[PDB]
Amino acid sequence: RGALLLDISGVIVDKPQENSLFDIVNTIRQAKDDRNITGIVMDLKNFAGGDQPSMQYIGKALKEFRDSGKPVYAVGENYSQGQYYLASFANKIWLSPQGVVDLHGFATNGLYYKSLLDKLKVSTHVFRVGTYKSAVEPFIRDDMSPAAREADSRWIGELWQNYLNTVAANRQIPAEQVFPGAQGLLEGLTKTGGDTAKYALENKLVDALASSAEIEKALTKEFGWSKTDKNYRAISYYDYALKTPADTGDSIGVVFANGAIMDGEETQGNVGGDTTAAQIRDARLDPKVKAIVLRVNSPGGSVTASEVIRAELAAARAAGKPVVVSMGGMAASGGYWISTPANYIVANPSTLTGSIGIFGVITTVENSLDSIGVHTDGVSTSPLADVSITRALPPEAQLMMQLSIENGYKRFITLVADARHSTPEQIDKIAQGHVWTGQDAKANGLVDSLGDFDDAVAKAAELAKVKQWHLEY
Amino acid sequence: RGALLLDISGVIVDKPQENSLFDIVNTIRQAKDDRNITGIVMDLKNFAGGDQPSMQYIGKALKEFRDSGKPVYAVGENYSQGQYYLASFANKIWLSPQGVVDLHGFATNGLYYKSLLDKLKVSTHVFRVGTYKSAVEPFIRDDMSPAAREADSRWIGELWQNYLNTVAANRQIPAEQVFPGAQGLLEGLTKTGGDTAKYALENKLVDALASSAEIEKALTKEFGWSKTDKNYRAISYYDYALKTPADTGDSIGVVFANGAIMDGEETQGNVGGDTTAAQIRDARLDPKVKAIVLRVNSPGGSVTASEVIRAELAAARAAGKPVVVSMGGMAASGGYWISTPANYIVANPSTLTGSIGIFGVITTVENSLDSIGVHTDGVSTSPLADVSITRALPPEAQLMMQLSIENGYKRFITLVADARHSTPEQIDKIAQGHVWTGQDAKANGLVDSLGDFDDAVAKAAELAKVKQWHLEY
Amino acid sequence: SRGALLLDISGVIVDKPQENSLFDIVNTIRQAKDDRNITGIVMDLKNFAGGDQPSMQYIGKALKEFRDSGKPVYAVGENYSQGQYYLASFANKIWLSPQGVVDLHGFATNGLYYKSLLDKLKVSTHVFRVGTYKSAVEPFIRDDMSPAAREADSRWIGELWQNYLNTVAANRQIPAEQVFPGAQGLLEGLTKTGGDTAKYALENKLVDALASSAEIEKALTKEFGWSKTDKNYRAISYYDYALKTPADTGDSIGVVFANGAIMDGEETQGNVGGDTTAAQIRDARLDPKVKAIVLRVNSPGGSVTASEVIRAELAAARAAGKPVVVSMGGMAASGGYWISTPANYIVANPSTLTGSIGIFGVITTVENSLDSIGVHTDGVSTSPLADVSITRALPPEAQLMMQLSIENGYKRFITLVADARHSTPEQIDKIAQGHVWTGQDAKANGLVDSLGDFDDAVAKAAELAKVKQWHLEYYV
Amino acid sequence: ASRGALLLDISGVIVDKPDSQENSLFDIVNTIRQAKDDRNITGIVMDLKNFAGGDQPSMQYIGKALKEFRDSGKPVYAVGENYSQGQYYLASFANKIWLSPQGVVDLHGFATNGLYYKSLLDKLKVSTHVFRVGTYKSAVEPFIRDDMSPAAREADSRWIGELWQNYLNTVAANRQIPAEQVFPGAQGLLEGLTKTGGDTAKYALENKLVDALASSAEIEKALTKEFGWSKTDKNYRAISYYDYALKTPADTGDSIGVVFANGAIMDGEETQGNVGGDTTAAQIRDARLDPKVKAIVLRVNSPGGSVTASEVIRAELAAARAAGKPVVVSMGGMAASGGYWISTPANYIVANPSTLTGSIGIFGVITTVENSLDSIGVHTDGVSTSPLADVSITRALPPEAQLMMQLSIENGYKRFITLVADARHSTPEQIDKIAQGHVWTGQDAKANGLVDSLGDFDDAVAKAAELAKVKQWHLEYYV
Repeated sequence: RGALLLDISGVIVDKPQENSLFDIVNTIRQAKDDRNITGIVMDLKNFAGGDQPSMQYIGKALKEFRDSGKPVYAVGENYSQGQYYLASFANKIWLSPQGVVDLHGFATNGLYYKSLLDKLKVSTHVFRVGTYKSAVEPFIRDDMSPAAREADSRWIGELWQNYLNTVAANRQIPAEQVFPGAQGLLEGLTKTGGDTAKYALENKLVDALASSAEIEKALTKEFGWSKTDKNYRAISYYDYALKTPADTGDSIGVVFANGAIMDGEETQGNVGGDTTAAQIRDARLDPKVKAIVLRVNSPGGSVTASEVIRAELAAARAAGKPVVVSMGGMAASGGYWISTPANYIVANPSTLTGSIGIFGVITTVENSLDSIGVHTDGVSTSPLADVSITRALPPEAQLMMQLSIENGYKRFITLVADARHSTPEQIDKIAQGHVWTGQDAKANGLVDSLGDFDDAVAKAAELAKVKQWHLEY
Repeated sequence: RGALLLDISGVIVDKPQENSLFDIVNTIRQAKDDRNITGIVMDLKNFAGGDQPSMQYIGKALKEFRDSGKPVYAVGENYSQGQYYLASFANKIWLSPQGVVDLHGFATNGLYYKSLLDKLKVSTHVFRVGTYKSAVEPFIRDDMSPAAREADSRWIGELWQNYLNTVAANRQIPAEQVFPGAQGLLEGLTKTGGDTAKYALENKLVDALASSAEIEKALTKEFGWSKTDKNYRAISYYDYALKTPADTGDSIGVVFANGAIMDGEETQGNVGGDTTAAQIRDARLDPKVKAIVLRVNSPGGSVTASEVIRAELAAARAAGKPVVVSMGGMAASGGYWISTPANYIVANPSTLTGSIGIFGVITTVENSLDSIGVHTDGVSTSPLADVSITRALPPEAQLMMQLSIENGYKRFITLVADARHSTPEQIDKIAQGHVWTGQDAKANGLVDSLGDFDDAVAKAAELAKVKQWHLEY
Repeated sequence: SRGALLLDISGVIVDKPQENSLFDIVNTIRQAKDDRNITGIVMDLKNFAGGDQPSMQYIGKALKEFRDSGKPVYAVGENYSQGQYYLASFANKIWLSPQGVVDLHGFATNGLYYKSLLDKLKVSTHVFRVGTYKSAVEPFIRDDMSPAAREADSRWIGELWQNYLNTVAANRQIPAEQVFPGAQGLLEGLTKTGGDTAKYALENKLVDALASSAEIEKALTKEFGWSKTDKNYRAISYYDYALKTPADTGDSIGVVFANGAIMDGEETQGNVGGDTTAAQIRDARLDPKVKAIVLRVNSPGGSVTASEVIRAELAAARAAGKPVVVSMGGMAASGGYWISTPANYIVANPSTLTGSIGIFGVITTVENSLDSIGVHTDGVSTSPLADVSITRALPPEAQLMMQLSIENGYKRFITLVADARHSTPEQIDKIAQGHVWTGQDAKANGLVDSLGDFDDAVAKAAELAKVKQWHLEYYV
Repeated sequence: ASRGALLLDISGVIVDKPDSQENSLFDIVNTIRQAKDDRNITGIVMDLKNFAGGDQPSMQYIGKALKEFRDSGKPVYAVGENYSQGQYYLASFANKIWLSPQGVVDLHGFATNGLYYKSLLDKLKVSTHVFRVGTYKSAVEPFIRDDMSPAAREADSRWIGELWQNYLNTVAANRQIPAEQVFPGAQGLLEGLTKTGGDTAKYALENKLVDALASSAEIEKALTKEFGWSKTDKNYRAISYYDYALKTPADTGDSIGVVFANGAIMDGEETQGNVGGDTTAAQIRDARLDPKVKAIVLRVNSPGGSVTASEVIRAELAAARAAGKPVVVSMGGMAASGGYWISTPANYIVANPSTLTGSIGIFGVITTVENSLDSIGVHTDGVSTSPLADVSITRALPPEAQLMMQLSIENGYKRFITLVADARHSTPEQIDKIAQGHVWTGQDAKANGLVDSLGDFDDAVAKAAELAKVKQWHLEYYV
């Protein structure tokens, strides 16, 4: 008596343009066992993307829906790379007959400013431990270090490979048939008069080529026709009431770490150090919550906010509440730090994690100002009080910042050593600010298992018991 | 009883300071057969203009009203070139004794930036098919191309000519007496000591000089005087109750393509593919709607958005509903595209149409940033992925856009040749970007007849049957 | 009830609307004059930003009429700006702080001149003008003022300053050169006191007594007595003091304000709208009740077309048999004189700034500024007259049309003034050429009928008709 | 149970008067005093993580309440991950300070930092005019030097040296360790941290800056042992300062009026977060005329401002004194220049040893841009009845007008040192030897007669009551 129409608009996120990963996944799953829904339509024309892990996860639920025997259809005029990824999960893909399958690969590109700085006479002070902690490089050079390019080439090549393999599996062709490279996609388009849909069909990226309204045909064939709507029977994700789970009364707390780790209360699309700790603390203190899932998708951020979060989490574990980390997309640097006290860590193969390293920057403009004839002066009871963007950074402060940074790396490899049943010398080998795919992190001991949020929740329940429901924060 | 006061303020647009072309026409027409209305008075002081075809279509309703032997008067301190066109349609034109009828001709003005972009070190990539697709020119030249100036002179000459011929006819004086050229007008104004008013009266642009108050007297003699309003007997267009036509059970549905063609939905004062497609779809499916008139005033836009709109309109035709295009100011590039599936296209001779061609522009600033000491680095899994505003556009990427354009052309000239009972080689001979007046377009087979909305509507009712009303979208 | 009227004017004085009604202050003072419960005036000008000299003199007239009835008028302040003191000087008695200043320093005009900047930016500047004294144009075309412009500006400014000094000298009853002795004298006089400005003021009679804000509070309570309720000497502020609503006769004189620069549309900002004002003029034209019109002008000018629009209605009212009297206050120059043309009678303050019979237009273009950064314009036209844009060179054809337009406007202007003033275009020319005139010169050369103020306009307006009036102010 | 800790989870800055984030110095001190005698408050916990500082005199005043609190046998605990310098000052008054196992107590000293731009103005062709009396009236140097003068350096060194030394001696006393172990200078700190491998918490704990190292969860276990557990609130039994009903005092009908001069002194009515001559004057005025008001305390925290606003206020205060109501000034933070001027008329001036005051001196600055304009080809012209009227930013400042300002500065300087000399039983010639714009700590002020005694608000209120009579309450003119 309907299709579920996944006309997703905007983007996939962990916690709200913005769509909840879990709501999609849960909605699909509900639809699977819903007698009123007979199949799924993907309309991805206002879908800007998501991270690879999260889109894999929707890939999974889509596949479960397929296996119960209700069909899943993919229909657009064109497909963006991000869009095609999600659409490769359908039984049948329709693309328009002049439309495109836009596959190009991944690129990582960042701006560097040493020259501008020097030109502007800025004084730049870098404090760091990590050969591969490369977010610092924009201040100190014109380009990437060989080190940085090794680390990046590795994870880029890997995520892209995963893309290709996941799409290959899904379309039952070999990977370089999905994307043979620029030289081949170009030859292949040449044997096709530059027909992009025609290449897309002879190489099996796509199933049939069809107008919007002769698609409207095949769709009313399948799911029927409504006259109340004058369009094939169906209902949008945005409309379909995702039913509210039964209260067991005995739950698993789900805490989010979405975005960058800042110091205050939560503002923006950022992790507020103090907010998260409060949520974790609420979990620990509530006798109904029996285990915690820290769901992490964070580039990293403030060290001290990281430690505030970690220490609440440790507390929960020490109070005999098990802690399991679901990394989705990124759990890096401070994102790993916060993950460190977990009983178990699980990552997607395409998750970016690691980047166990540390850094601070300090810029001052004393020469900048000098050159246009501005100057500072004052009286200080200590050089340590003369630390402001308009004053040279004093040596005394330089030396203890270095020292503080060093201590920080130590604290970091030490937490990881203790948490991962390892030694500091061993952690140092897989640290140095090096970023790792989920897969690399599993190989080197940083993460316990490859999987997704389902695996995280299952393991949480395992470490206690029974018949659970989820308290989201 | 009273006068109709056409105190138009703002602009004339197809569909909403803004005033509905159609509401004006039909109000005049209603007032023609209203015993209560005894003449029209046009006061165009706050009116900033409309395009030539629209104001001509207002002219038409004025002539009809006039022909019922009710009088039409234009009063004012001065007339701008736009204001004067419209008033020239009146039986009698009052000009203030030191006022001016400001005829100066038509021009076209654009900025060109090749040298600026070169100085700023901007890399500019132009992808095109069409010698006469000139809007791309500001990025790659300092003046206009030979080509451009021929296409642009053709239509501009024609339109101005159409202006003069309309005004001459309306004033019963030769076109060269309405506008003698810069030199003649100097001569004529010299003979007058710079009394532009006396020039207007002696060359018959105008029928009487008089102040606001003397004008009052003569309009109150003509329409009587309202003890109650303390002014001559008259109602304002804005307060005049335009009857809402009766509901027969047979409709011609009017859909408006007004503005630039965008991918989203109805935005700003643009056209949204999806909204317009949906309107067309509503009409196509509603059994009351017997034919469709796509009203078009569009410079063009997004190819894909054009296609979403074409398909629907072609769907409607296939389903038995006659489709008629009313071109009303502009219908060019995407404006033509969306018109293509029509059974019948009618244009004003003054419409601007055609411009069958295609272009994309990319600018990258890699050298721009380089000279200020700012640089970019990354890793990519394919040169195809490495495409953004701060990086050099990879050859591989260039080749792919070239093709995508060389091939949207093919798409374009194929549509036109199918809809106009012609061939690809033939259409090329008159496409290649070149914009055409409605009259050149009729002459080369792009447009079926020269007329206006009336004529459009007429053809629609004829290609079905009977006793219509209009449904608007 | 029983106490001072407290003139704690905060802000500017203006014809219309921080903003205060000229007419409201005067009429209020006037009512305080015959109000038995008001026994005096106290002026507290500390938050007073100023008014045009004619206005403050008008206010002064009303303060004198008040003094003359036997009620005292006192001025109090820590200091007096030049503006404040002018009004303060009309008091019986002026109290100043023991360390305060009377800040008298003269009048000055000052403007920016850009010729070189425009040259350096490669801007093209096109000035069309008839009037050797029409100086608004000079910024675009000199790096300084012209000798001519300087003569006109010197005459009027030297004159208004003289008038300031004579009013105040008379108000204080000491010679003008004692009111302000020039800078050398001021410096010398002030050195003698060791730089005490308050003692300079007391000794040179600009001020009557020295006092702190509390001893002043003592002196005023000893005069108006004390209000156990308001915890102050008995008074009521201008802002709280209730203005009796004039009764209506049934025979009004309409009052219309042309206050500000003259623009084309509806009234906006604090500016005149051609159409708005004319509508009001037309409105009184057709109210049977309204028997004459005073046009109250305070305007540097504006759009020529909008001036005409106001002038034509004004003329129409007159042809309708209503007399029209212009009342100039501060300025009524250029457009603002033009709108005065059709009156049976024009009255100015001696310090009014009027005249400026002249005309101009200015066109800047940037084709060379843009050529230098590598921008250009190009296109097609059915006639050079259609290529007139900020970004394009001004075409010779348009250039000629403009020169003819401005000459034609000048002849328009000097011709309306000829017919209105009983003179000839060649006579008017001799006293036009864009020259600004004090009300005083406007009087000697014919542009104005008499020297006076709003009272005189209104009285004349009633004189050309009948008996007993009241005002309809078209503060619409 | 229903007994708990007071939580001084202060957020923002401490100010004399909150100005519609800002907490009232007086509400804080008064709540702690109430809490002291409240059987329902069993201790205090300072959580000072979102506390942004307050001036030294004001924060000491809070310390004194804190101490009275402690001296009645209730504990006072300070907790946090870190301590900024301003936070540690207050933290230090606690019986016991917790810090996170890797946190920092961030001590670094006091510094003054200003911009000097004589070279910019010369580049930009600007014309600077400086009119002054006072060698140490230094706020004028940025326009004319590219660095501070030796005079300015001597003066600012004397006072910043002094206030820091006070920071140290207070915090030292509070902790019971020598002053040079609260902060052994930068070398000392570097040496300490080298020993410690860069561990800021070990350094703090070993040198006794702090008592325990703990995470928040641990600190909580501790505070709930000490105050009990609210099963109700799910936390250690406590109430936040922001929720504690500060009782309003029983009304007498014999009152001491409190007037706040808080901020820079401007000529209008009260604007911004500034003092307006007229509003303060008027509040002084009500107090003069209320028979209920028996004395006035002027609470001053001001670097100064407008000469003529200052005088307006001074005059009203004089009036109050002379009408028979004593005037006592409590300076807290600054009361300098105009801040001193307005204080002059008082019976008694009390100041914190760390108050900044003095700065008897005077200055005006005129900058003109006629040559800046001239060089982008912009110019000014006009006509004038006298060069005195020819004074704006785009014109050269005429010699005549210069002579007049120079004369005006010289005069207002005499007015100043005379005001002071009459007020403080001295002479102009004597006051000159300690004016010349020289700013002075409350302590140096005492030494030279500008101030009657070192102390705080309590000491001003007391002195005011003592200048008339009896039992009393305060009217605070606020809003």
